[PDB]
Amino acid sequence: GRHMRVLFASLGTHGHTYPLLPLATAARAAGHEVTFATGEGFAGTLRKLGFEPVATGMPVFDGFLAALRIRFDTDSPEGLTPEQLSELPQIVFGRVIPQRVFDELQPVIERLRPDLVVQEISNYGAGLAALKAGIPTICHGVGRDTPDDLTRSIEEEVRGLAQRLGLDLPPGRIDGFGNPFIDIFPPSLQEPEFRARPRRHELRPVPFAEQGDLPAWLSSRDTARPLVYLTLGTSSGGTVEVLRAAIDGLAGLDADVLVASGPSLDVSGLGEVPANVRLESWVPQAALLPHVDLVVHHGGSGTTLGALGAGVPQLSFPWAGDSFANAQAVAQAGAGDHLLPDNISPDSVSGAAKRLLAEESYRAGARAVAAEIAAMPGPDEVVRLLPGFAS
Ligand SMILES: Cc1cn([C@H]2C[C@H](O)[C@@H](COP(=O)(O)OP(=O)(O)O)O2)c(=O)[nH]c1=O
Ligand SMILES: [Cl-]
Ligand SMILES: [Cl-]
Ligand SMILES: [Cl-]
Ligand SMILES: [Cl-]
Ligand SMILES: [Cl-]
Repeated sequence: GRHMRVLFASLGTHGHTYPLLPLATAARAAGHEVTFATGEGFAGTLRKLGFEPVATGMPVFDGFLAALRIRFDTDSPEGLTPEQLSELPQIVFGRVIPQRVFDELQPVIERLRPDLVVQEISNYGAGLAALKAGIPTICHGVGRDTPDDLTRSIEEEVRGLAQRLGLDLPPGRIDGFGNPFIDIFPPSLQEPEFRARPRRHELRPVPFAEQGDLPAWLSSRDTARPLVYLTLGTSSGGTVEVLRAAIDGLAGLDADVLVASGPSLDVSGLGEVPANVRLESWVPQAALLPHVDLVVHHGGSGTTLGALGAGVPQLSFPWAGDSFANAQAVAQAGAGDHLLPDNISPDSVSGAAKRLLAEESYRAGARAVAAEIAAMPGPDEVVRLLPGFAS
């Protein structure tokens, strides 16, 4: 089991791709040849890590357009109730993307002959492609198990797809296609049923280490003041309305506020902001978090786990994806708090943030999880299992 060809495959967003990079880096360091399938935009990052990049997936727009046609036989959302529209994500993620990824990986697997596939949990198409070609596979988590309505709906679409592809799946949860599962969620905060799953292996949720520079103003800021970091992710985890509300609620505090708006959020008409607020487009989050006193965010898994890993209290605005499951876990740990979508006002943000900074129990809760995260097996230890997985 030396010099294996290992194919990693994730959905093409930062949140779905970054969590797999540490295991992939450890794999290469162990002497394996890493091919990494995800969005085309990650090619540069992947090459820098010494991986061979493969481009999979499609633009967000094309995904929802296909879902719209499939479900409602129309090209336009207009005239559709928000309830009807809420029927689309399960089709986008359980049917349309997996079909595309399954098809794209056919040629790749054929020519590469990988010894092992590492499939990111939400990238169902890659698991089907590996099943089809009979390649040993393991499933790599990105966050907490989420036994919620949306995931069950997505999984129903996946089973439907597998059946159409002539691939037999058991009834019931997809469960990583029954493969060994690499779980990066702090065990105490993981769903109890998932935590007891056979063939589950812990892996420390290492944040993505990028050699980028931190903003210069940080080096001369008055560190007697708290530093607050506000972000809404990279995948439409929030609206400009939410952002402005958060900025105005946080700007009041006696604190410095670093805002990272992300690539897919245009705030071009955001308005002027107080002097203690510094707007960045993108930052090396991993490198930043250890210097921060409060993380305010939409509740994405990467940022949730980064704040927990750094022992920093967090305030989230859970809205989409697994954000409610994260809020729940953070609440459980006493490591932060959240505001529901109806209760996001400068006043509500201000009060919550003041509380999270003043009450020492939140930092305590967060630091407890940081300790649990540090004791989890590191990529170099976990990577030693790959040969076994490929047998
Ligand atoms: C917006 C932003 C994100 N990121 C990174 C941090 C996370 O690993 C990832 C965001 O993932 P995550 O926090 O899971 O949110 P979502 O998936 O809902 O977008 O992007 C930055 O490094 N800098 C930034 O400015
Ligand atoms: Cl290739
Ligand atoms: Cl060979
Ligand atoms: Cl096993
Ligand atoms: Cl560095
Ligand atoms: Cl998803």
